[PDB]
Amino acid sequence: MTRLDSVERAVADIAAGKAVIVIDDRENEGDLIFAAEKATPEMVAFMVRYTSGYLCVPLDGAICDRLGLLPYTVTVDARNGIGTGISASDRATTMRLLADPTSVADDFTRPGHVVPLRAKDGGVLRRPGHTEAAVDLARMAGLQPAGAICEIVSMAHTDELRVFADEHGLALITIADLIEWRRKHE
Repeated sequence: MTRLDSVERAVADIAAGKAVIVIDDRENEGDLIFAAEKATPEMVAFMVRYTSGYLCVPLDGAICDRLGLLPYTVTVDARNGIGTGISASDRATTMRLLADPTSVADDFTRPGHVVPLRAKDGGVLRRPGHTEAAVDLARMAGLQPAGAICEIVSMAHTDELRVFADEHGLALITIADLIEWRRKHE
């Protein structure tokens, strides 16, 4: 039985501009998660090092509506003030722009190097996904409702995640504990 951090500690990490690891038990894997507005070259570089592939930016529905994605096919880069879009610093800039409450589709170009995702209203109480968890944590940290997530390159699995989390000072939580915390403190 591997130690899980409290939701309160994960929220505090998010608020301080740090990352956390979130496990679900849908699929049963770990995503690295930070708040999109907190993206830096250093944190994106860190995420790039351990991503299985894509870096995604979960966004609240209102943000998606504003940007024009209603209801991976869609990738974006910031239109201005970047290189080709793939550097850690370019991706960080793209991430921050997606969290900026005045960004519009015009501020971005497609295709690009960051994947926006639409979180279900209600967050993990509605759909217990990593996408919703990332938005929930940012919102709980008092930040714009916009996260940055990747699946970490792949019990023994939850064990290795605990060591990895500790080596980098990250909180490790489950979506179940997040659902439970939200039910109680909301």
